[PDB]
Amino acid sequence: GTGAMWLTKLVLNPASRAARRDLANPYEMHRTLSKAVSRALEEGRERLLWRLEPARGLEPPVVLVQTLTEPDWSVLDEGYAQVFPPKPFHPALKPGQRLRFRLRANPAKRLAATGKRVALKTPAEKVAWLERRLEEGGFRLLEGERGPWVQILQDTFLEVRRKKDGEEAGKLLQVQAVLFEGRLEVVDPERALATLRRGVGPGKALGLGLLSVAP
RNA sequence: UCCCCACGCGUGUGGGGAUG
Repeated sequence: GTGAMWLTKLVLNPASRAARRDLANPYEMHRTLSKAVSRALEEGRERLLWRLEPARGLEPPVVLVQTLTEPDWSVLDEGYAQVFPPKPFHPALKPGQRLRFRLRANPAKRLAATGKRVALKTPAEKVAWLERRLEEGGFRLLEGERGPWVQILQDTFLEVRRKKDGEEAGKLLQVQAVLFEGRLEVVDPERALATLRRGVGPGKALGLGLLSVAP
């Protein structure tokens, strides 16, 4: 019960306009990153996930990219990013294992009244959403004295211009992006692996949903 | 929360959102 996927670390170059474009617009980032696994996506063998990492200093922006298939970063423009070699990742997941995690996700609900997806409003609801999704996904958010072992380090409403070739009007993608960090435990290694590989919650094409775990 | 899909228990649930 090991599992496999590929992780790539990209260190983006603020001097590059293409990098700045993608850092500011998760949908454009989606378009850039997709090229690295273009044929796998078309063959229906791929689920690309990524996260723009929180910066804690003046360091350059770091983007973590997970793919099910081996990525080809030769597609990146010269100067766009420094690319660390994609590396096969075999997550160690066994029942009861405690792990630190980071997840930028879209805690949302589809309103009965409007049929539309909207953001859950309060921190309590965002945390409950995470607890629910983690448990359904074979993990479990740790609960220590002082509450759930999670912190919400960022909570922002994204309004992102979206445009595909052949489309006359460019739509506006609007999604709430919540950055969670904390501690969880593995419950069911197989379901937990599927959750790492498939991602958690909406907006996966927009740099949300990548559950990253580590001892 | 702008669009699309799946659905028989949820604040409706889940999935999708390149070919510049």
